[PDB]
Amino acid sequence: MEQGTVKWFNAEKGFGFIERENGDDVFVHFSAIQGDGFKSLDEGQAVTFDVEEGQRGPQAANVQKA
Repeated sequence: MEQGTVKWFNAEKGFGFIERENGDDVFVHFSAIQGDGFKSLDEGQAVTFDVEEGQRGPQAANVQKA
């Protein structure tokens, strides 16, 4: 059950940070978020994501709306 809260969204970058339970900001990508309607993450909103491996950080892929 991979739940996370949107910390802050780098709209001008096309990326964002979603907290893991230990505060570990997971790095989400524009092509990882389901940009249905709008391509942004509501800061403070809780969602789910399919976290993948990443050499330079946890890859927040396949973002599912809670």
